[PDB]
Formats: sequence, structure tokens, C-alpha cells
Amino acid sequence: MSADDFDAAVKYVSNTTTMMASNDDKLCFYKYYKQATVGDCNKPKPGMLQLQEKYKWEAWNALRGMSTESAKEAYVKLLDTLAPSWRN
Repeated sequence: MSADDFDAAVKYVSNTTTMMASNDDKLCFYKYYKQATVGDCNKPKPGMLQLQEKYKWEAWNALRGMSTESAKEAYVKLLDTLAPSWRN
């Protein structure tokens, strides 16, 4: 399973961020750490002058209801796009 290996994943993304990553990809590992911890989005709407906020508020709310293993399972498959050198 890739739900327990999430540890080595969060440490690779939290410590290493110089890897070739996109602007939308960096928002994936962010919504996973929240869904794999809480479960769903339940925060008030962000500012009204920022764009990224919407992407960070819509994403976390998009996977609203996701399970713990469900998110962690995505952190391993998604992280592969940022730094696949962690699995191999």
C-alpha cells in the first residue's frame, strides 16, 4: 500500500521543493495532507484579491469527504510527477 509510505513522501516534499514542479501540482500535495488529516474542507472563503487562494480553497473542497488512506494514496501517485526519484 502507498498509504503508509506517505511519510517518506511528505518529507520529500516538505524538505525538498527545488524539484521541477508546476503551479497546479504543488496544490495537489497540499490538499492531500489536509484530506489525509482532517477529511474535508471546512474553512471560510479566503481573500477576494488573490487567485491562488481560490485554487487552494476549491481543491480542498473538491475532495471533501475523502478518507485518510484515499489522500495518502494520492500523495504517492502525485508526488511521482514532482520527484519520482523518491520511489526509485
